[PDB]
Amino acid sequence: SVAHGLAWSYYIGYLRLILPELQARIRTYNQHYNNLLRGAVSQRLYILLPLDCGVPDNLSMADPNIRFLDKLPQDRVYSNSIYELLENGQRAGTCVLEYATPLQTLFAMSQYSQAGFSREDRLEQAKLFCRTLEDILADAPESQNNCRLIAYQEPADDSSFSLSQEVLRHLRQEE
Amino acid sequence: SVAHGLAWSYYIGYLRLILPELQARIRTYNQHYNNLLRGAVSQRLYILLPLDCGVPDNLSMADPNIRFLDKLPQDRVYSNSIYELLENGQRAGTCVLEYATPLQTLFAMSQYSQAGFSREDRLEQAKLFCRTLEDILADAPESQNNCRLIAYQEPADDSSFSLSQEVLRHLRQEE
Ligand SMILES: Nc1nc2c(ncn2[C@@H]2O[C@@H]3COP(=O)(O)O[C@H]4[C@@H](O)[C@H](n5cnc6c(=O)[nH]c(N)nc65)O[C@@H]4COP(=O)(O)O[C@H]3[C@H]2O)c(=O)[nH]1
Ligand SMILES: [Ca+2]
Repeated sequence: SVAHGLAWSYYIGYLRLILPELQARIRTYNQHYNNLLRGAVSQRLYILLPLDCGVPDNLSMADPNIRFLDKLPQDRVYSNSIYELLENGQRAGTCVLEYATPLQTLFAMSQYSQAGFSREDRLEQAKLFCRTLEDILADAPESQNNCRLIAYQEPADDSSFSLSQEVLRHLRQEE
Repeated sequence: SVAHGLAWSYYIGYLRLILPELQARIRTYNQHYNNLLRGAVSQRLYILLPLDCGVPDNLSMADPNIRFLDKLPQDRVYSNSIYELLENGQRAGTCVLEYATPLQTLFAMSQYSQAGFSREDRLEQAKLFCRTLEDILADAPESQNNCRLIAYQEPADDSSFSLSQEVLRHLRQEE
């Protein structure tokens, strides 16, 4: 199962490096980067995990209610982005949000003939990736409390699905 | 097992992106420095796969007979390095050389208590990583032709080990 290595390297090579400093980066941003009406950025890295492995280049193109706000300021450099979440036209939250990049590997594999990797195989591995990553984070209490995995399967009636709503459900659980 | 996910992401997320442009970058370098260089930088990416997963801070300290020459010049930027290989005190080869980065993941896991990942596990996974990567490369002859895997273990009897000789043995099968 490719998901095992994908989850482990995502943790070892990214999450365990970025998460320990995230709380401070967000606090600093909230306290030091002045824009009159900007809302407080929520703590935690919110990670989108579509089980279909469909990762857009433009996160806001997946949902007009997810609006880019700013880059989270920074020994290496990590690009993280802050977004406002809208609900019925109003600002309902502000958070640090991104797709789980290893899902792009699963998607690319499914499009690569020689991989012998079907859409069915991909869905199995996407589920396994989420499970494996959850188990890793459960054993790392610090990293666990600094991120939230948002795993979802999209309904056939896409008019009944809102990516912003999915993020808001998780964000509001912390409140 | 983590090995095959590590191999697939290394291919999908790095090798398949860098390899198609490598020959042109090396050719350009060879043209630019044709007056200085007595013998041309070899084509192909030579990837070091120490099965002990020991990836030192830089090639340089692994072998006095491997010496840094220059960065290979030139969306996503890639850092690759050119080294000279010495034999009998003379420059015997010049090539683009680098450790397989996913071996770092395996090393880190073995040092991470919660992974339950022993030295025995690590070695087995390193071997599986190499086998899987070789198999992936064999189905992408284009990529296969553009790189060479150099897998090795250091002697158990603690006789001397020459990394340069490993690389030269491979480099000389092309010529
Ligand atoms: N959102 C986010 N995600 C990140 C970041 N850094 C790493 N990741 C995610 O974590 C995966 C594993 O990173 P890795 O352990 O460094 O494992 C890497 C590394 O071993 C190797 N690799 C990637 N880029 C390079 C490179 O420029 N040079 C070399 N030598 N190896 C590379 O291939 C493996 C897989 O690369 P990826 O497919 O990109 O897969 C990445 C990617 O999905 C980040 O700054 N932000
Ligand atoms: Ca639909």
